[PDB]
Amino acid sequence: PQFSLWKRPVVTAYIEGQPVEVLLDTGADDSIVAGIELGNNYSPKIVGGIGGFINTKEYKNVEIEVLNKKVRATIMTGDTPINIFGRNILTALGMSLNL
Amino acid sequence: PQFSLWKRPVVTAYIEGQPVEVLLDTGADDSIVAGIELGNNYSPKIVGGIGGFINTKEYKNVEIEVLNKKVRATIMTGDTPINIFGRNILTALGMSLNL
Ligand SMILES: Cc1cccc(C)c1OCC(=O)N[C@@H](Cc1ccccc1)[C@H](O)CN1CC[C@@H](S(=O)(=O)c2ccncc2)C[C@H]1C(=O)NC(C)(C)C
Repeated sequence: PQFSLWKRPVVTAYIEGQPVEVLLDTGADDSIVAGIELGNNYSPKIVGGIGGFINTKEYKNVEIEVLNKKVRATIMTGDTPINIFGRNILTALGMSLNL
Repeated sequence: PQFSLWKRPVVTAYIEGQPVEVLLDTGADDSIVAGIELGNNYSPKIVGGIGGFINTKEYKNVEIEVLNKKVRATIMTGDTPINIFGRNILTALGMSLNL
């Protein structure tokens, strides 16, 4: 798969079996999804971006299926305008930015 | 050029002759740079990120030298922790995400 960047590179991922549309983001170090409930075993974290920080709940070894791949990775949940898959998952999937 | 995403994909660009370190960001729709004076010709824009909103100055037809290409693109200027090259510039360079 190859993504031109004319439109946002957004795909469907399944997090713990629930589908979420996510943005593939080389500018995000980690990943953060909204609207999913992952349970009580998390560590509190903060994440920053343009405009300030948000509180997040960090979850480890989450089961993800994306791009016909299956990984386990850390995901944060939080009030994010769009769901972001940062370089933590992208590296696990084997994606690169090419010119 | 191919960037694995183990490290942040940060490069040196020249904006109207001035060297800046920038992040190549597929999740940013637009581009925002701090610490450079572009000129008087701007419109003030509002820009939304993870934490909240920021006021910026938009510059059109700014000349950029990056990754061996020269482009002219729109660049905003603002209170940004990291200089960002988002999709407008990525598309113009012929960059893609690949799996
Ligand atoms: C999630 C994460 C974990 C650990 C480290 C980082 C850096 C993270 O990412 C946060 C972020 O905001 N990253 C953005 C780049 C960044 C990094 C560091 C500091 C500042 C900015 C992102 O790639 C690009 N994002 C993706 C999220 C969308 S959004 O969901 O928030 C949104 C979209 C439209 N309207 C409102 C909000 C906004 C957009 C961005 O800031 N874009 C501009 C740079 C053009 C402002």
